[PDB]
Amino acid sequence: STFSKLREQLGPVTQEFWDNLEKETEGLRQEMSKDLEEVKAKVQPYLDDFQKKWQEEMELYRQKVEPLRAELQEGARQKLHELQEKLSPLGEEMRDRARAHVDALRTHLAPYSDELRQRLAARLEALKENGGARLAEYHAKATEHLSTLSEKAKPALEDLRQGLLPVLESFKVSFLSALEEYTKKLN
Amino acid sequence: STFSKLREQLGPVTQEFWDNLEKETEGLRQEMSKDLEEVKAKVQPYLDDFQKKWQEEMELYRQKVEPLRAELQEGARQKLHELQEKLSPLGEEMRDRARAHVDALRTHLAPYSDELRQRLAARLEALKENGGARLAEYHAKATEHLSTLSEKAKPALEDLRQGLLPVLESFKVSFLSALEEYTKKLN
Ligand SMILES: CCCCCCCC/C=C\CCCCCCCC(=O)OC[C@H](COP(=O)(O)OC[C@H](N)C(=O)O)OC(=O)CCCCCCC/C=C\CCCCCCCC
Ligand SMILES: CCCCCCCC/C=C\CCCCCCCC(=O)OC[C@H](COP(=O)(O)OC[C@H](N)C(=O)O)OC(=O)CCCCCCC/C=C\CCCCCCCC
Ligand SMILES: CCCCCCCC/C=C\CCCCCCCC(=O)OC[C@H](COP(=O)(O)OCC[N+](C)(C)C)OC(=O)CC
Ligand SMILES: CCCCCCCC/C=C\CCCCCCCC(=O)OC[C@H](COP(=O)(O)OCC[N+](C)(C)C)OC(=O)CC
Ligand SMILES: CCCCCCCC/C=C\CCCCCCCC(=O)OC[C@H](COP(=O)(O)OCC[N+](C)(C)C)OC(=O)CC
Ligand SMILES: CCCCCCCC/C=C\CCCCCCCC(=O)OC[C@H](COP(=O)(O)OCC[N+](C)(C)C)OC(=O)CC
Ligand SMILES: CCCCCCCC/C=C\CCCCCCCC(=O)OC[C@H](COP(=O)(O)OCC[N+](C)(C)C)OC(=O)CC
Ligand SMILES: CCCCCCCC/C=C\CCCCCCCC(=O)OC[C@H](COP(=O)(O)OCC[N+](C)(C)C)OC(=O)CC
Ligand SMILES: CCCCCCCC/C=C\CCCCCCCC(=O)OC[C@H](COP(=O)(O)OCC[N+](C)(C)C)OC(=O)CC
Ligand SMILES: CCCCCCCC/C=C\CCCCCCCC(=O)OC[C@H](COP(=O)(O)OCC[N+](C)(C)C)OC(=O)CC
Ligand SMILES: CCCCCCCC/C=C\CCCCCCCC(=O)OC[C@H](COP(=O)(O)OCC[N+](C)(C)C)OC(=O)CC
Ligand SMILES: CCCCCCCC/C=C\CCCCCCCC(=O)OC[C@H](COP(=O)(O)OCC[N+](C)(C)C)OC(=O)CC
Ligand SMILES: CCCCCCCC/C=C\CCCCCCCC(=O)OC[C@H](COP(=O)(O)OCC[N+](C)(C)C)OC(=O)CC
Ligand SMILES: CCCCCCCC/C=C\CCCCCCCC(=O)OC[C@H](COP(=O)(O)OCC[N+](C)(C)C)OC(=O)CC
Ligand SMILES: CCCCCCCC/C=C\CCCCCCCC(=O)OC[C@H](COP(=O)(O)OCC[N+](C)(C)C)OC(=O)CC
Repeated sequence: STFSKLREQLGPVTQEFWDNLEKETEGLRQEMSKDLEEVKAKVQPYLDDFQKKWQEEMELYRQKVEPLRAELQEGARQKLHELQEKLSPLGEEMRDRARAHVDALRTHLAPYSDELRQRLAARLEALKENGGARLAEYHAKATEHLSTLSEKAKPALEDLRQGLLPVLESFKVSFLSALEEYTKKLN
Repeated sequence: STFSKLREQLGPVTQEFWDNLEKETEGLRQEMSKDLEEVKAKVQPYLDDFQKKWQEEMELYRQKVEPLRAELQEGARQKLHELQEKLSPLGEEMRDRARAHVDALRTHLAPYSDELRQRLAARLEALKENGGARLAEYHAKATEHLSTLSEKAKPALEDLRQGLLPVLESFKVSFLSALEEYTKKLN
């Protein structure tokens, strides 16, 4: 705690020194910023005037392109309205024919699909009956060759625990005194 | 280990029974699948025939409108050129005016970018001459603080280590000794 008290004492001394030193440079820097600020406002009017001139030219062009925009808009509009009228009848026709085809397709496969799913249903059911027999037998044997393990694993773990306790207990006691023996040095 | 051996002993026995049983079901499932697939091969043709019908229809329809779109596209190809010719002239008019604007814009900043460099250097030179003297004091006083920083840092650590080793070395002994005992029981 010696260094802590000394460091806090030496600091304030140079603290004021560096403060005044930085303050001096700060003051000088402000002068530089002040002159620079003035220059910024000096060229401002010149940049403003030039900008106004630019705007005038751009607005003039906006007015010139206004009528042309309307004309080109009409020319483009007149193109689609002519084409759409010649493409609609063809599309309208084929759409109905396609739609009707899908419906007929579904109706055609309906009876075929119905019989297939019906025949397969019985097939799967017959197979299930046989499988269930063998399945049941396997289930009963599965549990028989399962419970036997844990039944002898649990008691063995308890016995093991009882044999480690004595050694651990004595070790814990030494750990306590050892731990606190370190705290004294740290603190 | 005997517990797990008992599990492995009757393992393959049960597996062999179930595996052979499942193999028997395989042949049954195979026969069922073959008899099902045989019928599915009859349903397919009826779908293909229907699909192939509409396919040819669409093929002919598509061919019918083939040159029809060409007539429309041809007009679009020409109308395209028309709109371009009526818009280009105006763009060119402003294009020349744009380049003329750049000429003035460049010459308007050219001299400033030079004087800006002059003022910048003058400011830096003056600042350097001023701060150059304080930079030395900043370092001089900083080093003095550094000496009072890393002085009693190392010596204190050496003393701390000496008052720990004789206690830690003895702790490892008890730890390692107990380890061997636990291993014996666990193994
Ligand atoms: C250089 C880069 C540009 C400037 C960066 C710093 C800008 C200012 C900000 C912090 C400065 C450092 C501040 C360090 C802690 C200072 C703590 C202190 O002394 O407080 C008392 C006074 C006043 O402080 P405040 O201005 O914070 O006012 C506090 C008051 N309660 C309120 O908020 O109303 O102090 C003062 O008036 C002047 C103190 C001068 C200390 C020495 C001077 C400290 C100034 C700069 C260096 C600080 C670190 C020095 C060591 C490392 C570098 C060598
Ligand atoms: C049970 C399912 C989950 C655990 C599965 C563990 C599978 C084995 C994995 C590691 C054990 C071996 C770990 C390495 C042991 C040291 C190496 C050894 O001696 O291997 C002996 C032989 C031959 O070699 P490996 O099989 O080990 O393979 C090559 C070997 N590792 C090498 O280095 O080349 O393999 C064997 O004897 C089989 C040993 C295991 C028998 C089954 C051991 C099974 C586990 C426990 C049984 C004993 C305890 C029973 C009571 C408690 C039950 C929870
Ligand atoms: C580089 C290796 C250094 C090894 C030694 C330790 C570091 C020494 C270096 C600098 C030390 C600076 C002082 C550190 C604390 C010294 C003891 C001390 O003052 O205790 C007391 C100090 C009181 O601080 P405050 O007056 O701000 O109180 C704030 C409110 N609470 C927190 C007190 C409730 O505690 C602190 O300042 C920390 C919050
Ligand atoms: C020059 C070498 C020796 C060290 C010199 C000082 C180095 C810088 C010290 C601290 C960093 C901040 C410096 C600038 C602010 C100083 C004042 C300050 O608020 O410090 C931070 C704090 C202030 O505590 P106060 O109770 O005064 O509250 C002030 C208002 N605020 C900050 C709470 C909003 O105190 C500390 O954090 C402990 C150090
Ligand atoms: C060639 C590279 C360098 C180019 C430098 C160009 C010139 C730069 C000079 C100054 C920077 C711009 C200054 C004008 C915008 C300031 C924006 C800003 O954040 O103001 C922040 C703050 C605003 O303060 P107030 O809202 O109270 O009113 C303005 C300041 N006065 C008039 C009250 C003092 O400033 C101050 O308080 C005083 C410093
Ligand atoms: C590396 C450079 C990056 C920046 C490039 C573009 C620099 C600016 C472009 C050209 C420089 C000259 C610009 C001239 C017009 C400036 C317009 C401007 O900002 O007014 C800024 C400000 C605007 O408010 P006023 O109070 O003026 O008027 C009312 C508000 N309205 C209507 C103007 C939105 O007015 C001032 O601050 C007074 C000086
Ligand atoms: C790959 C695309 C190539 C396109 C090239 C440029 C094509 C230019 C064609 C048209 C330009 C846009 C015209 C937008 C208005 C169309 C108005 C119109 O269609 O009147 C004809 C009819 C009814 O139109 P309405 O005015 O009653 O309703 C739509 C328009 N309003 C009302 C919302 C403004 O609609 C049709 O016959 C289309 C099924
Ligand atoms: C070998 C390939 C196996 C994978 C592809 C199988 C393709 C279809 C052929 C055979 C599969 C088995 C068909 C027979 C058993 C069907 C079992 C089943 O869950 O029926 C499910 C369901 C049963 O009928 P519903 O849910 O309609 O009930 C009656 C109607 N209401 C009361 C619900 C309104 O029918 C369907 O969901 C049709 C999809
Ligand atoms: C390699 C030979 C051993 C193979 C064992 C695995 C294969 C077993 C063969 C067929 C059956 C597999 C599915 C059933 C396995 C479990 C059978 C059994 O009764 O376990 C025992 C028990 C059964 O419980 P429940 O079926 O009455 O259900 C109760 C509610 N919860 C838990 C289902 C939400 O469950 C447990 O004790 C917890 C694990
Ligand atoms: C390598 C270990 C593999 C462990 C799983 C395969 C071997 C064990 C399988 C089956 C064991 C069958 C014989 C079990 C004899 C001991 C039975 C026993 O003590 O039950 C003890 C206890 C009984 O609890 P409850 O009957 O009130 O059931 C409550 C609902 N739950 C928790 C069962 C979902 O349940 C447990 O302690 C474990 C959750
Ligand atoms: C690697 C060099 C040798 C390190 C040997 C370490 C021997 C002890 C092992 C772990 C403890 C490390 C403590 C590190 C911080 C020491 C200073 C410290 O924080 O004291 C205090 C710290 C926390 O516990 P405290 O009791 O102080 O605070 C909470 C309880 N009360 C106070 C609210 C009632 O103590 C520890 O965290 C454990 C000692
Ligand atoms: C939007 C769906 C309309 C459905 C009803 C109409 C279906 C028939 C209409 C078009 C089908 C494709 C016709 C293909 C033969 C005519 C192609 C043709 O125009 O050659 C004339 C001309 C040039 O054809 P190119 O083959 O040289 O194309 C340019 C080169 N690259 C890009 C092909 C490498 O066409 C054009 O310049 C573009 C309009
Ligand atoms: C309202 C009408 C405008 C909107 C609807 C347009 C419908 C037609 C759309 C695309 C196809 C027709 C595009 C316009 C007619 C093009 C006629 C033509 O020159 O074919 C051939 C032409 C060959 O082009 P090159 O690759 O040899 O390059 C020539 C030089 N430049 C242009 C690259 C500088 O193809 C093209 O230039 C690509 C467009
Ligand atoms: C509301 C308005 C909506 C849009 C309306 C658009 C109306 C016009 C339609 C499409 C716009 C693009 C038309 C492009 C036609 C291109 C015709 C063409 O290049 O012939 C070829 C001719 C020479 O091509 P070169 O490759 O030798 O030179 C130009 C390209 N390089 C060389 C500079 C890379 O083109 C020129 O000489 C241009 C100076
Ligand atoms: C944050 C404001 C308060 C603190 C301001 C501290 C200003 C710098 C401190 C002292 C002025 C610079 C002294 C440079 C020589 C002493 C060592 C040193 O500083 O190394 C840091 C730095 C570079 O030093 P050198 O380029 O000499 O490199 C090492 C020497 N050899 C290998 C190049 C031969 O210093 C500077 O860049 C000068 C600004």
